[PDB]
Amino acid sequence: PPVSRTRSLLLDAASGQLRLEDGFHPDAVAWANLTNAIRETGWAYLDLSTNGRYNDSLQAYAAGVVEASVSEELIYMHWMNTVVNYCGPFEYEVGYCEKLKNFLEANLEWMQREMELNPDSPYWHQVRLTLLQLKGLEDSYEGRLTFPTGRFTIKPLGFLLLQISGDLEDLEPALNKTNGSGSCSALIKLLPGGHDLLVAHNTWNSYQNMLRIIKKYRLQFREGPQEEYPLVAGNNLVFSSYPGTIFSGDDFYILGSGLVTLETTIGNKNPALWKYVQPQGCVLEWIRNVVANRLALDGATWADVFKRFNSGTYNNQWMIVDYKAFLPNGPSPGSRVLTILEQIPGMVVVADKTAELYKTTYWASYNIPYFETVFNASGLQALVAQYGDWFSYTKNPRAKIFQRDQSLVEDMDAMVRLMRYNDFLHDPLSLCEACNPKPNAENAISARSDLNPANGSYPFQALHQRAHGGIDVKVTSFTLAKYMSMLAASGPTWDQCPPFQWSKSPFHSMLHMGQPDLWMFSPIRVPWD
Amino acid sequence: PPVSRTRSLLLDAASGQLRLEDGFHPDAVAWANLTNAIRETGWAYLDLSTNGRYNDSLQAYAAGVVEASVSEELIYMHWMNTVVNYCGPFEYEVGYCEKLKNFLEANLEWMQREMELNPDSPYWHQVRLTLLQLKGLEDSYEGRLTFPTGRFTIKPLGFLLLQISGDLEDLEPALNKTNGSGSCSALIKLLPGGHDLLVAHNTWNSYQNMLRIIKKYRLQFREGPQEEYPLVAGNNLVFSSYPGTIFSGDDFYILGSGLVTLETTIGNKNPALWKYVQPQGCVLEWIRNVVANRLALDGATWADVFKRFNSGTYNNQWMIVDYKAFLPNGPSPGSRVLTILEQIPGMVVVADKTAELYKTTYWASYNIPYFETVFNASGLQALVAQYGDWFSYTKNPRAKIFQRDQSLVEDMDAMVRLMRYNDFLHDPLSLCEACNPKPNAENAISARSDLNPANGSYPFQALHQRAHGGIDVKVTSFTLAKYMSMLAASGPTWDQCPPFQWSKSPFHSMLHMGQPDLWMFSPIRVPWD
Ligand SMILES: *[C@@H]1O[C@H](CO)[C@@H](O[C@@H]2O[C@H](CO)[C@@H](O[C@@H]3O[C@H](CO)[C@@H](O)[C@H](O)[C@@H]3O)[C@H](O)[C@H]2NC(C)=O)[C@H](O)[C@H]1NC(C)=O
Ligand SMILES: *[C@@H]1O[C@H](CO)[C@@H](O[C@@H]2O[C@H](CO)[C@@H](O[C@@H]3O[C@H](CO)[C@@H](O)[C@H](O)[C@@H]3O)[C@H](O)[C@H]2NC(C)=O)[C@H](O)[C@H]1NC(C)=O
Ligand SMILES: *[C@@H]1O[C@H](CO)[C@@H](O)[C@H](O)[C@H]1NC(C)=O
Ligand SMILES: *[C@@H]1O[C@H](CO)[C@@H](O)[C@H](O)[C@H]1NC(C)=O
Ligand SMILES: *[C@@H]1O[C@H](CO)[C@@H](O)[C@H](O)[C@H]1NC(C)=O
Ligand SMILES: *[C@@H]1O[C@H](CO)[C@@H](O)[C@H](O)[C@H]1NC(C)=O
Ligand SMILES: *[C@@H]1O[C@H](CO)[C@@H](O)[C@H](O)[C@H]1NC(C)=O
Ligand SMILES: *[C@@H]1O[C@H](CO)[C@@H](O)[C@H](O)[C@H]1NC(C)=O
Ligand code: NA
Ligand code: NA
Repeated sequence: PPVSRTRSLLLDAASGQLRLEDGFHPDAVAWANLTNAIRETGWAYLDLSTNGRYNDSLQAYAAGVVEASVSEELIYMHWMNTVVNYCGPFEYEVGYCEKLKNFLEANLEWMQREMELNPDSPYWHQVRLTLLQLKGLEDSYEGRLTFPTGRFTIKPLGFLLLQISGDLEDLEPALNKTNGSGSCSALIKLLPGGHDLLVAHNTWNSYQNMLRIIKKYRLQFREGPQEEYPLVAGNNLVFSSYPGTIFSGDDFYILGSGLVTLETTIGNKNPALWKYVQPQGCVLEWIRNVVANRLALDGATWADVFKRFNSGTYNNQWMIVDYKAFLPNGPSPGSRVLTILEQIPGMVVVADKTAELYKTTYWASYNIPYFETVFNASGLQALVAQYGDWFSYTKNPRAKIFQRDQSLVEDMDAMVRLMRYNDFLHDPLSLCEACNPKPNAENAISARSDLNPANGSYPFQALHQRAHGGIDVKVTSFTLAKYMSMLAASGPTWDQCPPFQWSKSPFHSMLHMGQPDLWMFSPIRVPWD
Repeated sequence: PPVSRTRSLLLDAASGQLRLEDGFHPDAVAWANLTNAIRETGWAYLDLSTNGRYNDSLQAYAAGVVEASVSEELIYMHWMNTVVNYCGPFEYEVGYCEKLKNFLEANLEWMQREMELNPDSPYWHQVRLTLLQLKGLEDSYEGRLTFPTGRFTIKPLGFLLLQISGDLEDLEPALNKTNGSGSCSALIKLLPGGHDLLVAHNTWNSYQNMLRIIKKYRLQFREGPQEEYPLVAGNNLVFSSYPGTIFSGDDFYILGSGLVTLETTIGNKNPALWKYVQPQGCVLEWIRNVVANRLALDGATWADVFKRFNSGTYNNQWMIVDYKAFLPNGPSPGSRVLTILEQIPGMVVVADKTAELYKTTYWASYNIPYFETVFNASGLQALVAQYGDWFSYTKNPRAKIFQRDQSLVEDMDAMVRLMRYNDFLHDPLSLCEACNPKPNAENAISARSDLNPANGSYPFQALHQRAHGGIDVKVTSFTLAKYMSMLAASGPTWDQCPPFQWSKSPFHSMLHMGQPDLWMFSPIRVPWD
């Protein structure tokens, strides 16, 4: 991309068509601004806004159009790095790809019918806006605008598999594809004397996904299809994202409603549960994620909306922090501050864990579900019995590191240092006994899988050498959320581990267009470089 | 790939299935051996052989299978560099891609019907073998073998657009796609006192296509479907090729029948001729190319076979040199040594130019058709009148360079030096008067378009700065053809121009997996590094 690029989408009355322009224009349906600083900071920055004098449907479709236009090259590169050959005209597993094509077409169609049968329903109005935005993104990148007034078709293997990237980790085993992760860590820390409440997230992902865009949507959507509806509470939102992906993905959101939402992927290892993964009655996580962010005021409200049409795909522990319920220096309000939701196929458990947050002064998060029920139901007891405390909730490497180091986070920088922490060679809690060598780079808060020897003896895939591990840290406070801001550090950890460099890594061969060769980037404050 | 890899395909009687093995196995249907030396020489080397105790159909299908298995990674990389996003799920020109999908499906189906209606015909037996080999290549790469006994389907946008790469330059304008080249130069030189006859070719192509494989097929096909048929004359053939592409492409072949075939793309700039480009009655050039190579004994025989079902796609001047007709040190046989064929939509002209070769002692080739008729019919007179002698047959930059330098080629090395020649800064014949600056890197025998300034004033696209130009030189003599050998130099010219390096070029951004960064490779003799 350029250093900075600005686009606007106007409803041209000379033709009744939508067309793109360059620069800010006040009466445009939507306008976007992408600042690329991936070379200097490891982040691109996108500020997107829609005009509230047009209907939500047009606003939404436009929001996709303007985003795609400012971020063309990044979308191309990210596509080329991540999901370019996924179910291509060659896929070895021709059985699976047919089943996935059928599942998604049947699913998208089911959503279309629900919209057609429920024109007055807020919830299905919210899904349509989300799907219209994806339509916009795609049509804009394809360079042929066409605003649908009624029913419309979304291409199964287009920009959808940029959104369902997380959902796919559960769809493959559900559809009998033959072929670990850990996938993220999070910390919610209450500071001494209740001075402030810090919430942070660290994405674990493949290093190929390391094209990053911090996105700020300032929208003007309403709760329902009629215009007598009030504007949605979650109209303003800042979040860590990727090119094309119209939602977080790694999952860190700061909403203008005083809500901070984030997750860690708990997954599911019980196959008798894939039967609850269906085309009809299921909405893929990423949409539910968005719809919930948009409508929520409370943590309880958020939970309610996300639960609807649970898909059993992209199975997470969802932390919903409500800063409206947080009083600086005050005591426990007893409720409303922290809500934990956990999802597995056919099961969703919700609880208000405010008392817990205040009693223990923190909430940690990793690949292991909290709720005793979910843990058993997802079939983790067999893995504890087979592989020991690595699958235990309170005894896994990461759980222990938090247990003895979490009290040290006293401010923002202290939080970053912990969330970036990885010293597997010298920390006794990173030792794997079933391994050879014993120390493992997975057994840290910010994983660094590439630094494991390619010829080691490991009990399971998650501990093998991989172009995978922690790839970012995002942190926010009370005051910083009040001002829609965060601290963000891009790339794998280099606090103690040698900084990641593609050239010098055993993965030099893997393609990574637009990615910096060396990753030595420091945290920065948004908004804007 | 590895340094060397060997695969075999056996008809396993324990199941009646085809399965792949590692290493040479004598009773296999087919076996292939790929030696990668792209880092040292710029060439990979493939020796492929089929068993003559099986039927041609199985032999052919197997020949595709074994090739794909030994060259998996190269096929992947070449695909990723060349035609990965061609008519993807995003193509801007959604009108064109639909028309191309329809054209190719209708074309492939037309061929299938012809086979079904002509089970005793040699010609359609030869097409089926070619198509079965493409089927093999694809199915093998997909990892699911399935030998078709009767009718079979070839996927339009699979490994077909690796083969139709040349055909596509004429299909796009024919199907009204909105969106130069020069595309190759060749020299056939008769040495003083008729001591020897040298024939050489230099490909002009995009630098992204610079993954190269010199291929040697040693096949056991018969002329017709019945087994009373004699073995085809062109069973053994060495040629310069690319990963996946089951024919030359750039087009240089040395056949075991004493025939050397090569071309330069003359194209067509008269749109009133695209009407002759049809799904039915047309066979795409690449197949015709193969079929002709396989059946030919004479140059006249070759010409006959290539002419059949002319498609008007991939329009070339075809030089057919028959070393059987060549007598060392002797005088002119009057006929049979050199045959020139030229193709444009709906028109093919053939002639025996032996007398010409002997009278002038050479035959040069460039982007301009020889035959006066073809020149007029393809609409080049308007371009001469509009842009001067750059489109003239005898007065274009390359025609003049041959005219004054061709006598100097006295041996193999002298031939390479000419075919690699490019000194655009200091050669008066590389000066473009309508240009700014005047000297142009296109106006050489081995083009070097990248060395033109990106901010120059050029009259037409062919002279703009491009990641395009001469990318190889292949040379052969009488004695070297007798022993199925050639000299081959990989990469853009560096005799006088600074050697090409992706890193230091204004095209560093373009992806080129498996390609050496710097290109300073010298000529080598095949067979084998
Ligand atoms: C939100 O606002 C947009 C734009 O104001 C509305 O889109 C417009 O919808 C009407 C149909 O309800 C279209 O006008 C009609 O077009 C048809 C087909 O050409 C024609 O038969 C009719 O005579 C009429 O002219 C109009 O083209 C369309 N505008 C665009 C840019 O697509 C939309 O209906 C509003 N609400 C919704 C549900 O999105
Ligand atoms: C060339 O040789 C190959 C291999 O020897 C021949 O392929 C074989 O063709 C026959 C059918 O003509 C197949 O046997 C039949 O299979 C069907 C369907 O399963 C079954 O109904 C019959 O009872 C019979 O068993 C055989 O499977 C097949 N072999 C392979 C490996 O595919 C081929 O026919 C010969 N000629 C041609 C035209 O290619
Ligand atoms: C993009 O737009 C924002 C919105 O005001 C502005 O602050 C910023 O300067 C723009 N980007 C650049 C660097 O041009
Ligand atoms: C997956 O395979 C199981 C057998 O192991 C089968 O019962 C199930 O139907 C398959 N799932 C689907 C619906 O693809
Ligand atoms: C989970 O399963 C174990 C047996 O494997 C059992 O001991 C434990 O009570 C279960 N947890 C609950 C209460 O569901
Ligand atoms: C591949 O096979 C050929 C055929 O004989 C042989 O000469 C060559 O040594 C093999 N390649 C290598 C280097 O293993
Ligand atoms: C291409 O466009 C011309 C008009 O310029 C039209 O006559 C012709 O039918 C088109 N070719 C095809 C068949 O797509
Ligand atoms: C080619 O066309 C030109 C007129 O543009 C004419 O002078 C010339 O004779 C033609 N060549 C032949 C013989 O077809
Ligand atoms: Na995650
Ligand atoms: Na050519």
